[PDB]
Amino acid sequence: DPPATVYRYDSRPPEDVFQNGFTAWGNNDNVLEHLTGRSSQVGSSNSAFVSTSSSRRYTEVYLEHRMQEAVEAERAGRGTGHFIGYIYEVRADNNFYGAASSYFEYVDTYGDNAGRILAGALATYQSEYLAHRRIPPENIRRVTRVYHNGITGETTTTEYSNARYVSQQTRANPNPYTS
Ligand SMILES: CN(C)CC(=O)Nc1ccc2[nH]c(=O)c3ccccc3c2c1
Repeated sequence: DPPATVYRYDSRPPEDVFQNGFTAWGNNDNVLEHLTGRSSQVGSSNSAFVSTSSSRRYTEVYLEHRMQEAVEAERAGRGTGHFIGYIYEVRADNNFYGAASSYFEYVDTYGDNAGRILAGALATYQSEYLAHRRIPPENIRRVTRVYHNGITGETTTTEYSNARYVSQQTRANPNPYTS
């Protein structure tokens, strides 16, 4: 039963995301390259997928890693220590494809003699959903803004809804992504 709702941590604020949605980095729709990172590398940032998770908690884990990175950067003199991260709640539709399922389909076709995802990561990927090319702003319901002052340790959480959100009865695609 594919999720009707997924979540995405992003550093981009709602003035950007609620107007533009999320857009992928390039036109490379190779699922294995997205999941392993080949299509996310500097000099190689061309994936056609926008990642989301059906687990809000997992997006909070992502946010909290980035928060700690900002705290550590300030301690080292490479940042202000003022971190802002955002968790977006997104309506999934047939343009959203399960990562684990898409991986298994990729392997069934091309094998794994070379590119192989470890079991621990693949288990996380059961909750990862890949939106092809973009997530329109009409799919984005609301945002949670998390501010953290690295120097004082103080945090706030604030909520805003997206006026452009369009309600529809959709859920993620039940099938793997195929190129
Ligand atoms: C590290 N950058 C080159 C790429 C990047 O920032 N990716 C990115 C950026 C934001 C992301 N946000 C998520 O919620 C998420 C959830 C599951 C898997 C990945 C993500 C996610 C990934």
